[PDB]
Amino acid sequence: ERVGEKDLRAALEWFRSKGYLVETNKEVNPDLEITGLQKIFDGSLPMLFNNVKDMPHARAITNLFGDIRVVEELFGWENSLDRVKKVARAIDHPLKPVIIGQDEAPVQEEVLTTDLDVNKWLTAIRHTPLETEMTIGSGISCVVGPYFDGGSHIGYNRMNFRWGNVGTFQISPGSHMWQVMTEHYKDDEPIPLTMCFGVPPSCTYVAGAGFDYAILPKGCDEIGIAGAIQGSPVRLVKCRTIDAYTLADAEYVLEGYLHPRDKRYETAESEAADIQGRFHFHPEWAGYMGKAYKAPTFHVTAITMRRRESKPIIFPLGVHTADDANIDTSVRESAIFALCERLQPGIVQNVHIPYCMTDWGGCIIQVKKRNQIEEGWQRNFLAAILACSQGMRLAIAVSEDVDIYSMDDIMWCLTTRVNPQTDILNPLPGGRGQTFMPAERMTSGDKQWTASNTQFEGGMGIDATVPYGYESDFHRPVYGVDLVKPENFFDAKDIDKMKSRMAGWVLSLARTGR
Amino acid sequence: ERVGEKDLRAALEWFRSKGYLVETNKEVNPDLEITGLQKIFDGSLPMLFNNVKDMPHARAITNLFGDIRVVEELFGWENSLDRVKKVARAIDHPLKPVIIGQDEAPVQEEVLTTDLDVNKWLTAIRHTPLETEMTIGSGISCVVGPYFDGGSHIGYNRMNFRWGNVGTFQISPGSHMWQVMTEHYKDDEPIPLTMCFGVPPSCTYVAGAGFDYAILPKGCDEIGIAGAIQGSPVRLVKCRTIDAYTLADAEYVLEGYLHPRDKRYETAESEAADIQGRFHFHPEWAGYMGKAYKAPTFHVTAITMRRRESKPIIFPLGVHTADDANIDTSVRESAIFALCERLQPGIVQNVHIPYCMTDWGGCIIQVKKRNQIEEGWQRNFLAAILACSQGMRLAIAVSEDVDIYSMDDIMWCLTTRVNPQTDILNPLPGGRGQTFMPAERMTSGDKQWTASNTQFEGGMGIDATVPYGYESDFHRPVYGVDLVKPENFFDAKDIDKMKSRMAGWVLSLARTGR
Ligand SMILES: CC(C)(COP(=O)(O)OP(=O)(O)OC[C@H]1O[C@@H](n2cnc3c(N)ncnc32)[C@H](O)[C@@H]1OP(=O)(O)O)[C@@H](O)C(=O)NCCC(=O)NCCSC(=O)c1ccccc1
Ligand SMILES: CC(C)(COP(=O)(O)OP(=O)(O)OC[C@H]1O[C@@H](n2cnc3c(N)ncnc32)[C@H](O)[C@@H]1OP(=O)(O)O)[C@@H](O)C(=O)NCCC(=O)NCCSC(=O)c1ccccc1
Ligand SMILES: [Ca+2]
Ligand SMILES: [Ca+2]
Ligand SMILES: [Fe+3]
Ligand SMILES: [Fe+3]
Ligand SMILES: [Fe+3]
Ligand SMILES: [Fe+3]
Ligand SMILES: [K+]
Ligand SMILES: [K+]
Repeated sequence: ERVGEKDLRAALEWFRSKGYLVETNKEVNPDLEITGLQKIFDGSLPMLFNNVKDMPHARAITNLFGDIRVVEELFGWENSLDRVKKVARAIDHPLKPVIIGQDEAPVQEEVLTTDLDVNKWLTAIRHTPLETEMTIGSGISCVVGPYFDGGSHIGYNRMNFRWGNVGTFQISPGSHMWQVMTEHYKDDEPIPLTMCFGVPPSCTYVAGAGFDYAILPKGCDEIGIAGAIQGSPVRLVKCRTIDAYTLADAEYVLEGYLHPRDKRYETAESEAADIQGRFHFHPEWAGYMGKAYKAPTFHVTAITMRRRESKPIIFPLGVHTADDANIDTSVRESAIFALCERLQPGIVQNVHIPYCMTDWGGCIIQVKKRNQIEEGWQRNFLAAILACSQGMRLAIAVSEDVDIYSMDDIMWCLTTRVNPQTDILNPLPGGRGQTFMPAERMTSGDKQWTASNTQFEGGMGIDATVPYGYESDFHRPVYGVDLVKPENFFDAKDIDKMKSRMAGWVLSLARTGR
Repeated sequence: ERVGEKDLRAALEWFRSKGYLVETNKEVNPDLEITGLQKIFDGSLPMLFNNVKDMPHARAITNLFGDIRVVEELFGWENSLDRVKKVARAIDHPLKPVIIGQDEAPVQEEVLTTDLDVNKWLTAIRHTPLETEMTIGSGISCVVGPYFDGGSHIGYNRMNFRWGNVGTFQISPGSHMWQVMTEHYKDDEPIPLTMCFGVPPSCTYVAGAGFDYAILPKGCDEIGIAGAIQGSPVRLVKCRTIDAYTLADAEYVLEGYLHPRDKRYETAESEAADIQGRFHFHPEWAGYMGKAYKAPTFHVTAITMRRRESKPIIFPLGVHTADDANIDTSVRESAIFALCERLQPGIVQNVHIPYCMTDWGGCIIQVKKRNQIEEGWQRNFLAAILACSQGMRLAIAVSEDVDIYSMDDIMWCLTTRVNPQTDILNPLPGGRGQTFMPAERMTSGDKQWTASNTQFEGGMGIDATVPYGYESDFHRPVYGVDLVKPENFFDAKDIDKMKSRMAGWVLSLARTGR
């Protein structure tokens, strides 16, 4: 039980071989140093901390998915478009996970069944100095089998263990865990599930997915999609205590039960005066400071991990980082692409969810109309995307002469290609939204800022595409950037001196010439 | 090659055993008698005509799917709700079709490779006296394999063979045949496909499906869904001439090639003066008289059929019949149910598309809100249904105290439960619609009434549901219809005399007491 063929340690070895690994040996605080160093180097190389404060048996990795280029190099993709198409193909073709014995799983070298103090072994962090609680935000849930209709689910859930071996368990309403909890709410037996830590990067990648249930409904095989992404099946193992399955190649696994009707407060102040949605609880995906709520409790029965002499790795990450944004929006991009290809194939060329929009709030699709009969399909695509995403606030459709990765080019399409009377779609006013957007706090009024009181404004679908047959009038003004060579006119020093000053939309426009 | 284990002949034997079969021996005209007798007995028992005018080798069945109760008795379903749930389960679990040899397929007893006059063997009908052409509207297309991404497609296409062995081939834009034609438009080799006639009733049932491609995308297995519906795999056989596969247990098969870039007019008058969308071409699904268009040509290379001494059965049906409505809207109902269950399970209770709405224009879903967090999901459902259906004009969401099969009860919900300022959704103005609705002719103007010139008004999503927490104010007024027995007060004669006068919404209200 010491090999994990494709896991976090092999990924660290590949990162060290490629030269992408930044590793230090100095003792780092989980309090306001890991997330601070992650935000200082946001969207960059992975950082490995060998020594963690008050965690003598644990290492810590961060910014693992921060640069999307090294992630695409890890999984063998050339660019983001190839990544989107390959992960859509992997969604439609899962690899069924294999079950190995309880003696070759590396996560079951040490099995703690007593003295269950989760905060002693797992590294809880604080993100900002405005917080009061150190929370565990590193684990993915793992529901395999009868509670997920014979499929499998992996996904992140934040936990605050402020009762020793009992901690809160934050569930987004509408998610797969919400659907499992809603089905088994009125039950006597609690839901058995495991929280896995230091998982293979494919499992992190698929655990980022969410609110894409027209493509990945309840009963799908998310671990199958992770196995299809890494190109080999993800190994499972039966738990020691509960009746479930874990990722065998993880670094830590918490086994236990979820009690849905046992709801407790996440912080001490919101418990002190009984108010959800007011007190600060570590910044959220929307790009604002989060709020503390009531949440069901996760009753840990066993802590299994690797050997503490091997120093198992945990992956703590801040929420408003490019790390967290890549983790969610990559597989959500390919799911949106899959839905638009299902509705009408051959029209959508590329789907991109930038860091700027949010995890669950926005997307940009790029359509190409081949004839007059395909005119109008972008409005079907925008309405279907906004309806099938639960609280996406802004979907933008652009034409094929646009750089989809530049927000300056998107703003140019918003300025020049949008009729404000006809091209703004508000499809579903009064539907379901995401309560973590404070624009829905503005609709709750003086009631409690919970999901029961918010009112969704309906989303915003912006059709910034060129009408068919008007491609000559909306033609983009390509210059002669390949008809002239600057090496004739200037030397190397003038050329790189002028090239060092360019940044952004000029860098996008100088490649394309438009 | 004389057994078809589950096919049209075995279904006729079961209908005769149950007493549902109405069979005559008098010679019926395909000109204005078959569709007339079908409309006289619309929504009733199957009619079998042994002698057809100028078709001495052919029998004709009609109103086969006219009564939905005998269809549910044929496939083993108790009511329509069980049918919707079972066909949704069959959609998510197809049975892979089997391939049998060319000598046990009953449709290949007689293989005609010369003298290909399709109108000599296949029965073309005229529906109304306003028409001029007798068209073939009995066959389903069958694309299996590489042209459908390794999946299979079955679906109806009307054909008018006015060049001997070359006929038009009407394709709805957006359909599976449209997607196949759009992918292989710019190709030199024509698309090989077979038109199958007198197919098993499961294949007719699944061939009715259309514009449900979030659930049944390109590359799905529609013959697999037919095999899952009948409970045994549908047998296939390799063609004699072209490189394709047919339904082995059919009665007639036309083998040939589809030429997409060879477009010809459907009638003689529209060919005479070059106008699509004006001249009458046999009433359509919208409930209006249809129009003649240009269409790609189907070049028949071989006619294979059963033995002419066995008198193979064809199934001609009028378009504005309950037959045709059941055929499309049954599997489309279960597809809409599957999509709403994928987005958020446990909320939608029942989906119904009545005969009154249309084939592709409307649907009624019935939701049940279990808590405050599920309030608003019906608007997501309405927007997703209207976006993922290509030109559904009217989707209505009602609560669970409504009889979904009574249009009077739906009109009552429209009167009493709709806020006209907030509960009318217009999600996708300017999207793709269905050109056969003349409300989109009103938007084409003085241009040609084609799909290239219509402008969709956006659909109409009506939220007629009760808001959560106001179930006491919107409570339906249940009387004491089971507290009193009429057999005490009156005799049998007064009771059935009073019961014979009740019809419609009073019949719905007297069962429920509301
Ligand atoms: C949505 C709740 C949980 C609603 O609680 P409250 O309003 O306080 O109301 P209650 O709790 O009292 O229950 C009401 C009554 O209804 C019933 N009932 C309830 N549930 C169910 C059920 N499932 N099934 C069936 N029934 C159910 C139940 O009977 C109950 O009555 P009882 O309890 O029997 O007396 C609220 O706590 C909240 O706002 N959570 C935060 C929402 C959120 O957005 N989290 C996002 C995290 S993602 C983010 O971190 C992230 C993303 C990406 C990257 C990074 C980060
Ligand atoms: C939609 C068309 C086919 C458009 O034709 P038109 O407007 O005359 O225009 P054109 O034909 O000239 O082509 C334009 C140019 O664009 C190109 N291009 C075209 N296509 C493609 C392609 N696929 N892929 C790629 N490219 C394509 C092509 O280059 C072409 O130029 P060329 O040809 O190279 O010079 C029209 O004929 C029509 O309205 N059909 C009826 C629509 C309908 O609703 N049928 C519903 C039946 S269901 C009902 O029966 C029913 C349902 C349920 C129960 C019962 C019953
Ligand atoms: Ca992204
Ligand atoms: Ca129906
Ligand atoms: Fe999941
Ligand atoms: Fe526009
Ligand atoms: Fe099909
Ligand atoms: Fe209402
Ligand atoms: K996920
Ligand atoms: K079909």
